[PDB]
Amino acid sequence: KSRALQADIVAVQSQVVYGSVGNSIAVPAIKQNGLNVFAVPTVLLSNTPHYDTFYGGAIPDEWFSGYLRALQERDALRQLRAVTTGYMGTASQIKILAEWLTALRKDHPDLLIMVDPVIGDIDSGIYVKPDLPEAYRQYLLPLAQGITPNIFELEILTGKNCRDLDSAIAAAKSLLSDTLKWVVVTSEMQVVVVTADSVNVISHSRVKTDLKGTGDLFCAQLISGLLKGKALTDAVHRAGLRVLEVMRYTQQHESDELILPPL
Amino acid sequence: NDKSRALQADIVAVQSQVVYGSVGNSIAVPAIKQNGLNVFAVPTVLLSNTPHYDTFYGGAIPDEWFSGYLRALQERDALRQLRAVTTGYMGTASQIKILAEWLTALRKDHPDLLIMVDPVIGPDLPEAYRQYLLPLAQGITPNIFELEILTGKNCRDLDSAIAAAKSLLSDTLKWVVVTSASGNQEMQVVVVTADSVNVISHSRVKTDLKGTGDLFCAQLISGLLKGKALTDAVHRAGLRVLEVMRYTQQHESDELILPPL
Ligand SMILES: Cc1ncc(CO)c(C=O)c1O
Ligand SMILES: Cc1ncc(CO)c(C=O)c1O
Repeated sequence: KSRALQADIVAVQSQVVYGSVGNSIAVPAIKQNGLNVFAVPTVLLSNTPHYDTFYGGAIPDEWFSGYLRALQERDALRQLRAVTTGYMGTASQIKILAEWLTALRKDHPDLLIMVDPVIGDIDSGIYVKPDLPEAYRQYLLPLAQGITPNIFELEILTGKNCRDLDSAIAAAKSLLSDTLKWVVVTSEMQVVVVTADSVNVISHSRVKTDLKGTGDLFCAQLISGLLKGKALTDAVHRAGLRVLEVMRYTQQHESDELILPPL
Repeated sequence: NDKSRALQADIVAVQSQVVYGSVGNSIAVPAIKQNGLNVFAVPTVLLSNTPHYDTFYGGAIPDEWFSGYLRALQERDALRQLRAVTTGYMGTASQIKILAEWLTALRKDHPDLLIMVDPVIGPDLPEAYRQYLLPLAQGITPNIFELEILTGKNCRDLDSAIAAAKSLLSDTLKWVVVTSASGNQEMQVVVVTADSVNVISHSRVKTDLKGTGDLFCAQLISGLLKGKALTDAVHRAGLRVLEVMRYTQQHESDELILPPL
């Protein structure tokens, strides 16, 4: 009874008509690892707000709710192996998103969910809808099987520890459970992998640049190796090396926007 | 002029975009991309899938968004390499006015800009094109139903339809590619440039697969920015559409599926 398109992933996040970020850099990343995917956009702008202008807004909680729901009526989740979340637009979309996911596993009990808590940074955090960090903790976390937060996106989520690598691992540890299997804490110059029992600390050297999307690149390359048979740490180390690569090529290319080189 | 450290592209395709599916940019951008051509696609509507299904969600982009989007590309300075711009299924009519305006602007720094326009019609849509868009296109691809309403003329033969195309050429509008499916169905196409008339035909399969045109166009343009002579290009892109459909036929897909280049 299957003749409708099918896909591995159902990545839900930001989409730009200009710039490398959100599904506008992740989908191409995915496709390269030989994988099908569906991009359900949360917001739909012109460019990145951090630019100088930027137009467009967020997809309404009635359209965006239809999209996901559509992928189920169309029956294209026959080969679904994962769902990933990125830049959100409203804590209501996040609630919506959850309800959808929650119904999912009852058919895809082996579903992989991967959330990226897009909320803060060093300059200043919560540079997003203030309501998002609550929606994250109350709704979209009790499902994640492995999240990729950073030192500050982790402080907000746990209401816990700070700048001590240990304090961090602790806080991460306090997050694991039956559903959450792992956690990739960042601050990418130092990346700690905290498994349900074990700890790995990968570390490379990052260059200076205001390019946005690496997070989306990284995460993308991460679900790729994981949905391809790579071990956790092994997988991470690759999605991370890849992003350092990607960044060189655009610096070499002299372009304030990411550029997906070959495979 | 100093180098532009921003993203660039040859086309600025403008039409629909479906989360699930193969219509509009959702199939254009890929088709384009295959011929090794960069492109900025500007949405017009954002629907779950195409309306011709049991169910579909979404609507049409806010004028303001739809505008800022356009204005954007420029404030970002990512058009130095542009050469074309192609319309597609439009949500409103105001959009066209705006899309026009913008074009009007662009057309001042890019005198060699080829504007292709598909009269995706089948309420107010007629006029907006007549008044705002039509007067700008350097080429268009309406079918019989589309050429009839866009000229207000009727035409059930070569001469008739032809004269119509002729009755739309000018100092800006250069050619007029018309198409029809006679029925199963045939491809029946006619290339009505001002100084000549070509008519290419093909035998096509029987399907409910949409997007063939968006693709065809998507391809047509590509082959055109590659210095391929019109008529020649028109054929190829026609051929392309069939090839891809066969490919999809085999895989038995209810949506289109791009093979290799
Ligand atoms: C459009 C868009 N996409 C993705 C991100 C996060 O990388 C941001 C962060 O501000 C954004 O604005
Ligand atoms: C949304 C949408 N976009 C484009 C087309 C024509 O390719 C159709 C044809 O029905 C459509 O419904």
